This record gives sequence, structure tokens and C-alpha cells, in this order.
Amino acid sequence: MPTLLRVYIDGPHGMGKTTTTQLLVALGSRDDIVYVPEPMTYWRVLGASETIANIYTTQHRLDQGEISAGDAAVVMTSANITMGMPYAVTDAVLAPHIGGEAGSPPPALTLIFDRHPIAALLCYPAARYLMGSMTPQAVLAFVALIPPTLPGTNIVLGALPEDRHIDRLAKRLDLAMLAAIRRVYGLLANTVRYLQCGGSWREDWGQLSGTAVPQSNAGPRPHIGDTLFTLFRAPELLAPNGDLYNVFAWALDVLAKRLRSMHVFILDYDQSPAGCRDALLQLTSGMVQTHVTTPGSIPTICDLARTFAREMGE
Amino acid sequence: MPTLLRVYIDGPHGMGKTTTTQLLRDDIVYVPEPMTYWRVLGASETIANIYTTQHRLDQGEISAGDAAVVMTSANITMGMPYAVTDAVLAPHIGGEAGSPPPALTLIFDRHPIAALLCYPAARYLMGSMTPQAVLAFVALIPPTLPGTNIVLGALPEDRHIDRLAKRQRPGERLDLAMLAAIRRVYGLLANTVRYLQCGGSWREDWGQLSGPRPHIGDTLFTLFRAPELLAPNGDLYNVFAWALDVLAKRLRSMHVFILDYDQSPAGCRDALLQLTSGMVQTHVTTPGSIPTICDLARTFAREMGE
Ligand SMILES: Cc1cn([C@H]2C[C@H](O)[C@@H](CO)O2)c(=O)[nH]c1=O
Ligand SMILES: Cc1cn([C@H]2C[C@H](O)[C@@H](CO)O2)c(=O)[nH]c1=O
Repeated sequence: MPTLLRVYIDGPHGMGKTTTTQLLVALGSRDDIVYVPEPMTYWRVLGASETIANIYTTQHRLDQGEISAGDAAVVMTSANITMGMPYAVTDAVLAPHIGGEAGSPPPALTLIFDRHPIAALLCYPAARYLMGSMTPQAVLAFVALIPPTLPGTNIVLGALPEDRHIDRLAKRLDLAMLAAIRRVYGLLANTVRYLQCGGSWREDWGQLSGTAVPQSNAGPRPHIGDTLFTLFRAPELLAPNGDLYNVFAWALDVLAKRLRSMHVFILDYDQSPAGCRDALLQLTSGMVQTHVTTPGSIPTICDLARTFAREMGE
Repeated sequence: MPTLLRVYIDGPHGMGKTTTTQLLRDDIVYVPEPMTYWRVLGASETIANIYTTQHRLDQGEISAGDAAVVMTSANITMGMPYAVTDAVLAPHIGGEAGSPPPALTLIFDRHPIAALLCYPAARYLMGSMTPQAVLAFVALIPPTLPGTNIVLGALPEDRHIDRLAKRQRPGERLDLAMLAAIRRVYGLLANTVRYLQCGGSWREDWGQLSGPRPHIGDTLFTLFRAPELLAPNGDLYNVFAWALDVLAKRLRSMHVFILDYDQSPAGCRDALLQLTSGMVQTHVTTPGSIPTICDLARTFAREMGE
């Protein structure tokens, strides 16, 4: 059976993920590498009217004190359903074709995705919770809906000094949001690593008590205060005993299950587009490939990707 | 390895699902309605907010767009406990056992599809939710594990209205339009499983909606013929078509059983218990899966069901 290499490029917006990814696709043979792009058209038209604008306008309104935190959360929660739709539908139709993990000879097909389901089911929500525009309950609700992690889930997150990032981003201008999203993804990288080194949130929960003070596949085990777990020490989720309600505890259990088997890689975006491209292309060497389930899975996957790209990525 | 029997009691609210499961020490556990999560843990009085917003919309006090945001947002809270529970329980489910008594029997008050498909679909028919939001929920429906036995209810509308009147939840408003919508959605749901099990292919029969199983117009597929989901030439956009493909996959392997609720509580209880004979049991994955499942159930019940 042919082998497949799925690679999800994710991380804070504005680092050059899109530019880079296409440079990567450009180099490959026409048909042995397909790109599932950002579904902009679904966010601006198909699923709803100008979703990105509504998000930014609401955060701005909230900041100005024109609407309440509750009003903002409803809007943000609702908008996040639209933002994550295409990732979730694509994951559900693609899953059946993924077989077991083959190994780190060239893959018959290579699927480059612009973001992974967790961007919308974990990362953006958590960032919005840090911005005060989303409840911690809604965040964990999204987390509980994260699809089972299939074998060969290779994710690439990005590295970029904040000044370089601000610069690159700056052509609404929300630097607090940029910081938030930056912290969320840092935490995420630490969380996979924490999970892969044996970290048990239930065992280290007691080590959290405090406030706010990154590698994904290298280094020692991070302190739980440096992982996504710290975010959920919110008073809304805590009971009279001081411990988390089980509903939320189970959601953190889901979070750990989902992130422990993922393969995370860091791409240094502080270089030219071609550098990033050559950079990303060299990381593919250590990513895990998987077998497809049917002999005709390759073409089906190709159709899906092209159709997705044509209908939703511009 | 011990065998487990999972039974999800679902259907429109107000038929007596709860009474019947209550009436029906350690070889059968009940995962109840997570009322406390809906009223306190996840958010403040979620059922009230739902009914108030439908009522406000009806009065013309807010727009259809405003209603959908609130409705979409609230549906996240309503389905949270079912989704979290499904996610932690899945790992313990093994393959099917067969067509002797099961070591453990899990009775649930509703299945993830009530909040991930049925309520949203009904609110769409009520004008308080977009068809895009509905399919977004459908796309998140957890993979259907083996032994997914779901019991839906049968009850004449007059008997239902009559009964609904008295079991009004905290914040609920007696809405007959909403009752009809939810009744239709579940009727369609039942037909859809059957359609799917008999070979029905929505892509092949889609044309009959604009031109020995049910007709596609009697399944959930009819609801997604909404103009919002179609391109200028009438075609369903692929994003939505894929969502329908997820819907068929999820519902085809489900085991649906109809319980007649037009009878006394003990009648229903026995009725339900006689239906368990044809439900599919599965093996658990670890030897210590039973107790873990028991803990889960009890803890869920204690923390969220009152
Ligand atoms: C993926 C995703 C992106 N975004 C934002 C980041 C950028 O502003 C823009 C491009 O992805 O959208 C969200 O707000 N939510 C999401 O789930
Ligand atoms: C499960 C669920 C229930 N409900 C409502 C219907 C009834 O008011 C009550 C069910 O006991 O809650 C929703 O509005 N949405 C859902 O997803």
C-alpha cells in the first residue's frame, strides 16, 4: 500500500506559514504533493459573512467597553464554530483512509495543510480566553470535541522573535492578541514535550498554585506551569473543595490523550521565504509517514485536497 | 474480558425518558441528565437563555442573526458533558460480543447526537440557527463506536403536549412550535438510520429532493436543501456535502430502538427492559475497564445530575 505524509503547518498568524508552505509545494512534482489551504472563502462567505472581521470587531468593541464580556464570549464562541468547520469536516472524511505509522523511501503522496483542527478547537479559543472574550468552559468544550489523533500527525509550529513578528504582522492591529496567541502556542509546544516525557497533569496539579512567568521534541520535561494545564486553574472551573470539577478534569484528560501522540516540529521563520521553505523541507525527513487503507486512497485524498483548495482557499 | 451494554435513551424532551430510566445495585449504572452543568458549572441557567432567546426572536425583539449566535453558543454548553463523556469512555470500548448477561449496563440520558445534530437541527427549523452551524456540529460528532444502542420515543402529539406541560425544566417555556420541530427531527432521524441501513445513498438520491427504505424526503437529508448551502447553480458546496457524508457514516452503524411512551411509567420501564434483549453488547478493552466506567458514571451523576 502507498505511504502518505501528512504535515500540518500551524502557529500564530502572521509568521509566514502560508508563503512558506506554497514555496514547499512549488518544488514538488505536480502530483506527489498537495496543499490544503486556509479556507478563507468559507470564513468570508460560505459558512457566514466576513467571520474574521466580526471576531476582530468584537474584541475591539469589548476593549472599548461597548459590549460586555458575556456578549463578547457568545459571539466569539459562535464564530469559532465557523472558523473550525473546514478543519473538522476535512479531518472526519480523511480519517478512514489513514492506516498505521510506516516510518521516518519517499511517500507516494504528501499532504501539506494550512493549520490543524487544534488551531480552532484549542489554540484560538484559549487565546481568546486570555483576552477575556471567551469563557474557560467554552474552551474546554472545544477541547473535548478535538477528533481522535490519527497516526502520523506531524505538526510544525513557528519560531519568531516578537519584534520580527510584530513587524511582519503589522501590514485590526491587536498586539495583546498577538501576545496571547504567541503564549498559547509556546505552551502547546511545551505541553506535547511534557506529555511525551511522562508528565501527568493529575500528579503535578498541586505544583500549579501561582501565576504566569520552547521546544516540542527536544529538551527536558517542562514544569506544568509552562504547559497548557496552567490556563485551566481558573476559578470558574474550581469547586468549593478548591479542586477542578470532574467535567473539566476529564476535558484535560482528553487534551493530554490528543497531544501525547502528535509529532511536533519547530520551524524558524526569522529568515527569507526561501530559507523558510528549505528549512521546512529539511524537517520533513524526521516526520512519521503512515500507510493508506485502500489502494485507491491516494487519488481520493488528492481529489479532496484539490476540491477543498478550489472551493475554499480562494 | 467482561461485556458491556451501552444504552442511550434519547428523543424529544417531555416524553418521560427520565422517569423511565430512574425506575429502571452494581450491574447497571445511570449517567443522568447533566442539569447542574447546564444551570451552574458550564454557564448560568442555560436552558432559560435558550427559551428566552427563542421567545425574544418570536416577538421580534432581536434579529435572526442575534438569535443564532446565542443559540450556537448555548449549544456548546448543552453538549459539553456528552462530548467529554464520550471521549473518555471510547478507549474502553472493544468489539462486539454477540447478537449471556452483560457484566455492566450503562444507561445514558441522551447521546452526543442530541446536542450535536438533533437540537441544532430543530432550532434551524425554528429560525434560530444557521444550517452552516448545524453541519458544523454534525462534523464534530464522535466516531460511532460498536454497540451504540439508542432508544427513541413514540408518543402521539396530544399525549406529548399534555405530558410536556407538566415536566417543564427550570427556565423552559412551553413552545409547541419547538415541540413539533424536535418531534420532526427525531422522526426523520429514525428514518435516516433505516434509509442508511437499507443502502440509501444521499448523493445518488439527492436529485429526488429537487425533481425498500424511506424516500430521501423523509430523512434528515431534506433539511440540508437550504439555499445557504447551495451555490448559485444549485449545487451543494462540497464542505456541506462532506458534512452529510459524515452524517451518514455516523448514523449507519447505530442501533435504533423505538419505545412506546403512551403508557404508565412501569409499562415504559418494562417496555424498555424488554428492548434490551436485541441490543448489541461489546467487550471492554482492559480488565479494569468495568470499575473505571462505574466510577465515571457515578461521578458524572453526583457532580452533574443533581
Ligand atoms: C484558525 C483561526 C484563525 N483565526 C485568526 C487568525 C488570523 O487573524 C486570521 C488568519 O488565520 O484568523 C482565528 O481567529 N480563529 C481560528 O480558529
Ligand atoms: C440535550 C439538549 C437539551 N436541550 C433542552 C431541551 C429541554 O429543555 C431539556 C431536555 O431535558 O433541555 C436543548 O435545548 N439542547 C440540547 O442539546
